Amino acid sequence: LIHLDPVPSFEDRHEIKPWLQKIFYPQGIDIVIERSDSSKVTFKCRSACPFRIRAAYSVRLQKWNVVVMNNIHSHELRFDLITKTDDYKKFKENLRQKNDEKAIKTFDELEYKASLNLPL
Amino acid sequence: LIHLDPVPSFEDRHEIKPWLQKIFYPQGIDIVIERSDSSKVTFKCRSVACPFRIRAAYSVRLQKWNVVVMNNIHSHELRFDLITKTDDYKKFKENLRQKNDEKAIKTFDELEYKASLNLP
DNA sequence: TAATGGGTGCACT
DNA sequence: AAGTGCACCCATT
Ligand SMILES: [Zn+2]
Ligand SMILES: [Zn+2]
Ligand SMILES: [Zn+2]
Repeated sequence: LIHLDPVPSFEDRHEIKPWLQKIFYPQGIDIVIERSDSSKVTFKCRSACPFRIRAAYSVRLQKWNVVVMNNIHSHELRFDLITKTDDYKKFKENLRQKNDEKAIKTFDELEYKASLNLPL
Repeated sequence: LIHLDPVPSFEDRHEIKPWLQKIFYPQGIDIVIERSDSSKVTFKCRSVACPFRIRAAYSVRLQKWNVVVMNNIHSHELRFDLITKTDDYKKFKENLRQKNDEKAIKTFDELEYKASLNLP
């Protein structure tokens, strides 16, 4: 159980996924929304994996809490196959639109390394 | 396996549910969409597991929709009175008024009237 | 958005 | 009767 800290001051819950993607895409993890509402978003691996990420707003702390549950995946983590999905390409395009040069560089290198079949 | 006839000339998957509601609501059957795509819609009983299934499929060859009822057996009682208290029925009823479906409105008015009087 | 658990309709894929 | 991503819900404390 991992309590992420610190967490950005999200203005919209829809800022959460892209932020988690930057973190987990490099790990070869491809997160999707299992459930969401105004005050929570729960993530799992894209399709029987027990890996979970629970984001929920805390009134007491006036912030979003993000907790990582159960790191043990029931599958292989392969970043190479991830770069082919549509969610990844949109994530990548989003990075550019937000002019996140640092992240953009990180993923260009990751993609290049992957194209060389180097361990990830 | 029961084929329904006659079937109106639907021009969109989304026109099918409202038609099916007019037919099955009076039978104490509350249909929901299990799944849909541009050429197929699968319906079942709202979850309140029941095997009952309705499948509407578009024949490209015949350029018409065919509707079939499967597993006509239910795992639950069929109560119209309970149905009338749901949000989807109320929305269904308002849709009839929107469409100026005078005859349908009359029909369901009587069904509700009899329902309120505990009349079977 | 009390905190925290889960249900399920349904269109996308 | 495609499987599942996602969000509109509800339940219990
Ligand atoms: Zn939003
Ligand atoms: Zn996983
Ligand atoms: Zn049923």
